Amino acid sequence: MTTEIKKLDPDTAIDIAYDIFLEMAGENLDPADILLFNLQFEERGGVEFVETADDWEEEIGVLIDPEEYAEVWVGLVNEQDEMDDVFAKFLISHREEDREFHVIWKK
Repeated sequence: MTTEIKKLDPDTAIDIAYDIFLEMAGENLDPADILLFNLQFEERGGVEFVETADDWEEEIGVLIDPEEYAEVWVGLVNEQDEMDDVFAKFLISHREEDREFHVIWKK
C-alpha cells in the first residue's frame, strides 16, 4: 500500500478470470459455443489479458474507465498462439474496493 490505485498481476488476473470462465460459462453462453469450447480448448486454449478501451460504451452497454480495469479475453487459439477467436470477455475492477466483474458472451 504505497499508492491509491493498484493493478492485478498477469498470472493473478488470469487465474481469477480463468475460474470465472469455468463457473460462469453456462446458460449465459450460447449452446453451440459451449460444445466447441468443450471439445476444443485444451489444445486450442486462449486467455489473453488485455487492457481497458474507450470503445466500451457500445457492447456491454456502459462506459468504462480506461487503464483502470482488467480486461480479460477467453477464446480459442491455434498452435501458433494468437487471439482472433474470443468466446467471452471479462472486466474486473482492478481496485480492491467495490468489485465490478462483468463478462460478455457471444456479442
